[PDB]
This record gives sequence, C-alpha cells and structure tokens, in this order.
Amino acid sequence: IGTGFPFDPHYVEVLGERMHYVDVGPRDGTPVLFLHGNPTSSYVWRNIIPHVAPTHRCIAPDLIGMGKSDKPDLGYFFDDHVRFMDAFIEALGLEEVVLVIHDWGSALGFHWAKRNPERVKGIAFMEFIRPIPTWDEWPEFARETFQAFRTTDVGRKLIIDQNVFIEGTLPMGVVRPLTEVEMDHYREPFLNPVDREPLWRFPNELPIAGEPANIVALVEEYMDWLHQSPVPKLLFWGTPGVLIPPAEAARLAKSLPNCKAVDIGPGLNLLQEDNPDLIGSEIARWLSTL
Ligand SMILES: [Cl-]
Repeated sequence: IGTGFPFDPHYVEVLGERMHYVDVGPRDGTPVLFLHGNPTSSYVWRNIIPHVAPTHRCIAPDLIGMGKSDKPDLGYFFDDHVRFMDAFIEALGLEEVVLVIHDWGSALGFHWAKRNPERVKGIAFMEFIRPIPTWDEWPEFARETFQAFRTTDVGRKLIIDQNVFIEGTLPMGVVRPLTEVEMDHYREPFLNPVDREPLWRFPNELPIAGEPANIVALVEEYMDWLHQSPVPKLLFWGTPGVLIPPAEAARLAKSLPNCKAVDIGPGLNLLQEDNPDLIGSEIARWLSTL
C-alpha cells in the first residue's frame, strides 16, 4: 500500500481563508468529490484516487483547519465545516458531482446532498455518521474513550495536550499496522497543540445519547433523505467495523434505495487504509454504470 502523496497542491480562497485540495484528471465530465473526516486529510484518499483519475476528475479537499488548509481561529463546530465546504464547492464552480465520503466527511456529504439533491448523481460511502440513540449503540470497546473525549478537562488533556486522536485513535482504527511514514503524514497538520481544536470538537459533535441535539436533528434529517432518495449508492463495509457493523451494513443495503454493498474484508474505521485497491477499483467500475 502506497505511502507517498504524489499530488500537486491546489489552493482556493474560501470566505477569505485558503483551502487546499487535490485536483487531478480531465475536465470533460462529472467530477468525483472525496470528503475525509476526523483526524485525517486528503491523504486518506491517496491510493483510491489513482483508480478513478484516468476516467474522472478527482477533487479531494482538506477540511478547514486540517491537512494543508488554513487554520483560522474557529470553534470548528460542524457549522464551520458546513459553511466552508459549501463555499469550497461554489468556489470551484461545481455543478453536478459524485460524492465519495467517510466519517465526518459523510456528514458533510449527506447534508450537502439533502440540500442539493439535483446535483448529486451518486454517493459512495463508508463508516459514516448516523444517530447513536444511547451509549449502548456506540461500540463497546470505545465507550470509555469517547466518553472521556466528550469532556472539557479530561478530553482536552487527551486530545489537545497529548494528541491521542492522532497518536492512538487513528492507528487503532486501521486493522493493518500503519507505518511511521504514514503516521508522519497524518501528524503534519497538528504538530502545534493549538491547532488541534478540530480534533477535539469533532468527537464532541458526534450525535450520541441525543446530544448535541442540533447535530442529532441534522443527522436524522439526512438519513431520512437518504432512505427516500433514488440516487445510486455504494456502501463499503468491513468486519468488525466501528461506526457501521456488518449487520448494520447488510440492513442498510436492503433498506436504502438503489444501494450496492461491498465487503472490503477486515476493517475498523479507516477502511481506505486496509483495502484501497478494492475500494478504488469498485468505485471506478460503479462510476461506469452511472
Ligand atoms: Cl470524531
């Protein structure tokens, strides 16, 4: 699995802040927009993009405050990410798109799709954000960790001071052993502790046990939209997973309209790091059927 990031930097001014993005492939079709989550960047798509780039334009932004994008003084609430991603999409003059989304990137993607349904021609997704009614519906072995994350004193000591989301949570979400070189790519944006705000706010925005109520409502709304939409859907899943267990993936494949599910093999949260070639090749094949 490739550790390099052989992509020229592209930058666009978005609400007065510079955002970085990968942009490769031809301008003669429908672009494919790749959205990463927490605590990753466009680096997470590095081995998937090469399967798609020969036939379709691949656009992979770094969320505001992450990757090579600027780091404004924000709270980095989901509202901030929604605002900046909305403006990113408009700054690139995108019309219709295909979405490839993961983790907090899936919340952005589904929320954008709900509000712009005529402009989404397909959604590939994996390990995505859905409402978590109670802490019993959160993964058993990550309950104590994320409960600790969702506090001001303990959570910030862990995530901001000790950088545990990068040093611990990230590699623990990959079944195979992430290499030092790969870890260093993921570490790059957060070498300064003050820049780790998004890493702590994100888990505090997760819709768990009815809080934060506004996120729970937003996520419920786009899940309702997804269940009602005829848009082509491609769901990647792994065993045992984290956000999406195998049993949930099978249920979603039946319940969501026009949905194909693909087993990547062993996987936790960062499925892209465990089977990029299958994810890439299947997206490429799926795109040709659209
Ligand atoms: Cl998170």
